[PDB]
Amino acid sequence: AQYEDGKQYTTLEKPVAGAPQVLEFFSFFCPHCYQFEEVLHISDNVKKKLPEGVKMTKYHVNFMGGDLGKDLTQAWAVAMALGVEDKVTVPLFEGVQKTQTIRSASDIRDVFINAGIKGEEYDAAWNSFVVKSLVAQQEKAAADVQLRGVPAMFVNGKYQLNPQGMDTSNMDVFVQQYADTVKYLSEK
Repeated sequence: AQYEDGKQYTTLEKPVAGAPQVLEFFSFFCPHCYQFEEVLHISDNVKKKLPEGVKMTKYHVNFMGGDLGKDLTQAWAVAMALGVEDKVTVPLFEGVQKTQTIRSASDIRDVFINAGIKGEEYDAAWNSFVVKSLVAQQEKAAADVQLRGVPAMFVNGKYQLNPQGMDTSNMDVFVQQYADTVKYLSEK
């Protein structure tokens, strides 16, 4: 066929019941994740092609960057809770990987402050049980698929994207193949 199991996607031997429809994992420490988000705009291009009534979920992971890595998972939980992902994703990626100015939880906090989130509001959220349950959700979803690398995308807890079997000579063409494949998997 044109979309072959084992080629552009793989099927989970241990399918995850009740998983989000489209689930992407990343780390702000992850170089290909920087590419995926900042240069290729994968998340965006997938969303624009998804069927109606199919929502997108994106979670941060702990297994890169040690202590600061975990802080970033909690920060991402704050971002989700306050709904400011689109305001902090770029400065967090650039702070970790471009300027290398994020070295502590306080430096992460600075990014939110600069993005216009009030200090008191950030701190309230950081310290909240709503954010603790969001952190748990992120950890659980990664554990459910025994996740060991990023970037990664799963569809309906049954299918995992396999971009390594795709031509990357043209960035635009790669992105749309990636997006078209998620849409195909979504309709399966």
